[PDB]
Amino acid sequence: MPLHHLTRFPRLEFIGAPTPLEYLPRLSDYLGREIYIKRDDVTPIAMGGNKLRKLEFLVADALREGADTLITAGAIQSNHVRQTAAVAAKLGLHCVALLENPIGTTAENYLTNGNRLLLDLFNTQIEMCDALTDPDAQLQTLATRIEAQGFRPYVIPVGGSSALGAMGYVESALEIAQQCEEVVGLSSVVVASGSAGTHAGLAVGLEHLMPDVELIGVTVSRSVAEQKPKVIALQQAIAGQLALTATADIHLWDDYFAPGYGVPNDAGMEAVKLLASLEGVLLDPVYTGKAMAGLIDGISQKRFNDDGPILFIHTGGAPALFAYHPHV
Amino acid sequence: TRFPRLEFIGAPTPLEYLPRLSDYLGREIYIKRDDVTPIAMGGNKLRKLEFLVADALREGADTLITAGAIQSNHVRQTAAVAAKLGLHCVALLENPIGTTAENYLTNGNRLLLDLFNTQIEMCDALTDPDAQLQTLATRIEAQGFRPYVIPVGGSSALGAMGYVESALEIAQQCGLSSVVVASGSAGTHAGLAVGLEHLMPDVELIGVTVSRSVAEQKPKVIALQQAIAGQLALTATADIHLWDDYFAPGYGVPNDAGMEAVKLLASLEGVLLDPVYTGKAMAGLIDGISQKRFNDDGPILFIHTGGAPALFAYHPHV
Ligand SMILES: [Cl-]
Repeated sequence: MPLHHLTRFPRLEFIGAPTPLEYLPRLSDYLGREIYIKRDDVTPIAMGGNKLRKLEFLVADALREGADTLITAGAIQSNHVRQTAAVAAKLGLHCVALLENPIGTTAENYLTNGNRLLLDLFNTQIEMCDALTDPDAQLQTLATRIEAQGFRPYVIPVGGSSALGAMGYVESALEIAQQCEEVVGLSSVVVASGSAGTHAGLAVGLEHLMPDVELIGVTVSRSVAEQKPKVIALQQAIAGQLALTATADIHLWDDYFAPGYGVPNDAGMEAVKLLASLEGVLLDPVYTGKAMAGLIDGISQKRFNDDGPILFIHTGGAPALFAYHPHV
Repeated sequence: TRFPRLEFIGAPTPLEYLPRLSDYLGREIYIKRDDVTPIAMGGNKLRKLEFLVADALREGADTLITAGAIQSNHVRQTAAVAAKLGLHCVALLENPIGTTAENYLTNGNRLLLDLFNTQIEMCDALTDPDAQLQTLATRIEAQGFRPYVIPVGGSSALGAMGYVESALEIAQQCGLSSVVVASGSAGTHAGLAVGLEHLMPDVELIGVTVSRSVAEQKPKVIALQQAIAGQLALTATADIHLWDDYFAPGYGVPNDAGMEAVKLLASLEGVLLDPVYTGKAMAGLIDGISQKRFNDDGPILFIHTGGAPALFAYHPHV
């Protein structure tokens, strides 16, 4: 009932059915606590991912605006850029990508394999830059040039994280609440917290459908201090677009991303190895592996509110496994 | 329905209209998205494993053994399933193409095998898969384990039941004139053969071969077709159609027509095919239009059997 204004936003149909919400009996056995998993990694478009949920709203907005070109930005190994390019091809829209090498690697699989390989399969126009120091400003300059060629560009921010994009995860929260109804009482939810639209959309939805559930974001690029205002700003903007208040505090753990965004760490790689070997589930070195490492240590250090069921949001990211191998 | 089966997929996989590709080819093309399954990046082999692994549990196995190329999709899917169910996995692998390219040897499906904690046994060649798997099962059994052997490509009568099931989904989900599928170890072809004869008999089913000529491959598809039919107490009289022009110079080697099929589907539809199987099968479908090989001019159904992780293994070359 309280999420009905969500209906007013046009959206494309990229996913179809709700994504699986599954129990992880072997991980749970190992961790000594019930772990469930929301499989947003399993979507029908170009190897899937959370970003596709945001693109349903973003691209429908682009179509409504008469745009014929999608322009966005990210790392060379961005999942968002890859999903945006797959969607662009499918719809006969052009796609322009402003890419950066965030970790300064020269490893060939990072530079040419994984998500970056797929971009060429999608005929993505690639614009390289030294660094995304000011993505909104750099994306505009790029739009101006694209426009001078006669294209009608729609600019999507980094990670698809705008209030509109984040509606996709307000929607995901609705699925989660329905799937858990009379099946399991969730105590905590864990998701990776990057550009912040996924966290923020979950925050609004869960506040209204599942107010007792504790939502934890595991940062993948930022400290709590840098990250929290970004999540909050989106949270509030989302709530307003829906004519809702959002009074929930935002929780973030920043202990699991060192040495930095896009750099693998030992605990993140152990997390990937653990989910693959115990559950046949594929995480990634950049996002989900670090988030899972966060979940695992949280159980270990008693960081959660209690001993009840945890839901891990699988946001995707697996194509990056191939780019990060063998190293850097 | 007599055969016990594990639920790895659940919902029917999507069946879609490809309007951009259709527009380009001047023909109606549909796709069966069996590449979209929830387990370890998906694929057709998963449909087979629903039956083979159910069979394995019934016999109280604790270890699954199968064989394939280093970049085998089946082995990767078997290993993920094994990991999920708490079974050991032993894989017999060969290098079918004599490559030393780092990505073929260590990336793609092969990388996933390590993540899934697969035990790896290398052999010069899978000249006698049935017998080599048998030897492996013995040495594994003599170590205190209880092995269950899964054939190459998961292709046996039991395995192929997975594709009688897909045929039902196709029937439910569908003026279809033709169906195109890659024909390798043959369980998929033969499973769709049985299911489609009994549900869509007017539909022409074409297997595009990926490893063999029509002469070498037809008996394999037939043997399996007849076996599947017997097990379901049916008779299958429909003949097997195969095109073998699209796989040169051999199994697991990409060709230009297949790679350009991957490019066309990526750029037109945002769909990802692979260099070994579906790309080649799609090139056959396209050339089937070019040379008017199909029975008529009506809608074509392409079966996306999967294979995409091999894109990362085959890049940049060899
Ligand atoms: Cl334990």
